[PDB]
Amino acid sequence: EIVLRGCAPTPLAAYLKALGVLRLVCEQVDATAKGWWQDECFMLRTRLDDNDLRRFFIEDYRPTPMLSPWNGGSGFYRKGNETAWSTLEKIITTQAERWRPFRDTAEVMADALEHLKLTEKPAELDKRALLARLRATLDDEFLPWLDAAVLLTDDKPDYPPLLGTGGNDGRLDFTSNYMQRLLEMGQFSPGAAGGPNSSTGFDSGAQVNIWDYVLMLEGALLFAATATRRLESADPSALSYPFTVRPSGGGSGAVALGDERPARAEIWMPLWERPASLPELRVLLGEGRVTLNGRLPRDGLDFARAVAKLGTDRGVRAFQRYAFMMRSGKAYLATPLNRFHVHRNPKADLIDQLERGDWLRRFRRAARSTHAPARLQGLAHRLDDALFDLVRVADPRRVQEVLKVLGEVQFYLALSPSLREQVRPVPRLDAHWVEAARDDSHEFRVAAALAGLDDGLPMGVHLAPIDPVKRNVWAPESRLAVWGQGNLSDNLAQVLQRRLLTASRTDLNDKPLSGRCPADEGAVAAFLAGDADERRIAELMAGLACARLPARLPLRQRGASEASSLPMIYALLKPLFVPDAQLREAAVLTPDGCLPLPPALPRLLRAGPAGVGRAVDLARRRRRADGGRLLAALMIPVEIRVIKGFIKR
Repeated sequence: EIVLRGCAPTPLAAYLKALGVLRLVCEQVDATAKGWWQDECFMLRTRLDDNDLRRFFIEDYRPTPMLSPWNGGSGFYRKGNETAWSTLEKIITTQAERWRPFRDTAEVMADALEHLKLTEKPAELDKRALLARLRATLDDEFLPWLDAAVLLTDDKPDYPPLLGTGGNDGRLDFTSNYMQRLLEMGQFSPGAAGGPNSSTGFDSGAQVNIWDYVLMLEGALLFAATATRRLESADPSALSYPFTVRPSGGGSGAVALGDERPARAEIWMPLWERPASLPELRVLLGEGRVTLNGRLPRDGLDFARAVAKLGTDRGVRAFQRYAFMMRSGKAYLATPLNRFHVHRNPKADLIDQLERGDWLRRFRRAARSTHAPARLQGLAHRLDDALFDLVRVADPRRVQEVLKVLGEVQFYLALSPSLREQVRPVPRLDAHWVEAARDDSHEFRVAAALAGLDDGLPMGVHLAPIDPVKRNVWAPESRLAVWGQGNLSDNLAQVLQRRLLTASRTDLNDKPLSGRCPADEGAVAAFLAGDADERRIAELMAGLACARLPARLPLRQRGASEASSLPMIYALLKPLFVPDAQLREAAVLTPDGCLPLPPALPRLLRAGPAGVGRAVDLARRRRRADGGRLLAALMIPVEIRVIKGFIKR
């Protein structure tokens, strides 16, 4: 038994790579070999060893002739570029035994395309005709790629999501890249080329592990021809692979609603407990029958509920959920998702407001109405998914998802008078939706700066019973919970004192006060000027401290507060507080070696205008070597350029 530790169940590329390895090993001589998940890895049972497997792939492995005239992938297309032609010519000018299938397939597809007699490209009806001809002229080893990439249908074509627009993205195809990688030996992987989700420091010329890509495309072929329509209702309607439903952003976290709304599809990949041979996997991945029962599982939540019911059969231990998300652009990425569960939740109480006047029920009751096309039913399904996700995970982006689906529903209903008649006027909801919903004002930036501390300890350990190890759970004990109520300055002062005490007891000389969702000089000025809303800042900070912090929300900022109303005393005192690392980076004359804030300074600041004068005298004396709001402002995290600006002044 071989452990393919280069493969973990994620990303989707790795799962497909495992399937491709198993498929190739089985098909080519080792038919009854078996392949199952274990140890965060794929397991293979075969009479190949590691060395036999490597020799197989290096010296004998015939790749599947992935060539697609149904898109720009046969090697013969009007719109294209030179490298692809050079590649295809080199492959056609082969006579190697390993390349024979590619030559035959390319010749056949060229002949079919010529038989189309095109100007530049064929149309949808012509696409179906071309697919039929290719099916009638290809051979056994090619047809799995045809079945995976494209469909033959009664009324209109539709493109399976796993391979984009039919093995194609935009106006170009995966087959040319596949060929180029082979000779060296779009939508492919977020682990290599994902949207901004992790710490920075990477660059490449659109590079990918070539074996990963090849084996991924090889494994994608196990998704078979039984991707039929849901014979439901009475007009042309849903087509999909097995295990396919649209995605919901429960547990997504490092994802934005601008990508959820256009999400192409969601696919649930089974994981299983014992070695499984290829034909059983073909049955499993061909049927994947989660499509039934008149209120169809259009989206992921119904799939999850079926899993909970064991409606998705046992033997499959788990499903790895993947969402094809549009990364605010022209491309879709197969984003993996981590797992959360239905349980008690304070933000879930928000949903009760939607139950006022029974609105939600009425809306749901209206959704089936077929005079509203499948769109209304799909929106109702999406709303149910978003609400269940809100119950599962208390996160501002889930609240935003619910609000966005509600807005889309409202727009759709506004376009339909008959539907407008069927639901009574909406009940009043409470302001807590908004406060949990998106915020990004000066209040929000100050709150996120205060909440987004990253010296190990999150701000939660002060505002709530929290510990850094479990940031969205009933966590272990980090005992700094000294927060309070009402106006924000006193509670921030208490947090500063407790952080200084914790630093002294840990003996952290550099105060743990660095934050990485910072405010700005304008936000700090608005706070200091006496005009910003303190209470909303406090509530937003408490909310933001609740969970594992996401990559970042869509930031949409606002202008600074300044009209001859921004003091210098803040600049005089700030260098005494800033994390020493940062300060040392900062020009300030003050020492570099780290420091627990000069002993008496916070108390003097809290002692009022006379106390502020004493604090200024003390700061002057140390640098040679009104209060409360000023202290709270001094706590706010901001970046080094502001400190440089201060020093210049």
